[PDB]
This record gives sequence, structure tokens and C-alpha cells, in this order.
Amino acid sequence: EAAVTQSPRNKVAVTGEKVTLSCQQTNNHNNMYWYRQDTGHGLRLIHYSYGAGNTEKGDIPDGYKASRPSQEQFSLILESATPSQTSVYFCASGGGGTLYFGAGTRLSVL
Repeated sequence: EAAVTQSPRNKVAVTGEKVTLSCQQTNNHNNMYWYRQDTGHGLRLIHYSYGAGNTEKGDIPDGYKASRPSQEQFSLILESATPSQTSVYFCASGGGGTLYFGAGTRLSVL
């Protein structure tokens, strides 16, 4: 029912493991975003995208890569997970200043 489908909803990883989080929207939104949720529930910007093929660094990019292979998909990649990446993550999409959020991903790194 939601315009932005984020997957998986949960992920358990061991230190050193590669993790990919998916964000899919079929509203034809040009912009997409990946945020990490802090202990005060602030959303800190990791990476974003202005359209298919484009990725841009946010405020906390270190330790993550982003990929925009099509209009509909924006992926977040942790090449080698660390305990410090234990967090909740949220993706978003929209045109202009509009933010349509995904439902979130809970990540635990052991």
C-alpha cells in the first residue's frame, strides 16, 4: 500500500559481513535518500540521489556506499559491517522537497 518499499525490515550481520539494504518506489520520484537514526531519534543523512545513475555523499558517509541503478531503486551497501553500524535505517523518495519515507530497517551487527 505504501509508495516506498524498503527491504529487508530486519537484518542481523556478523562483523566483517557485507550487507545490502533496498529502497523501491514506483511513483517515478526523481530524488531518493538514506538516513541512519541516532539515539535521540534524529535522522542523519548518509547518501542521496537526484535520479537514475546519480549518488551523492551526506553528512555521515564513512563505512557506506550507495547505488541508484534505475529510477525505481536506491540501494545502501555496507561492504564490511562493524558493531558501530548497529542502528535503525530509513530511506525516502520524492520530487522537490517532498519526503515519502520507507518503513525502516533494524540492523544489528554482532
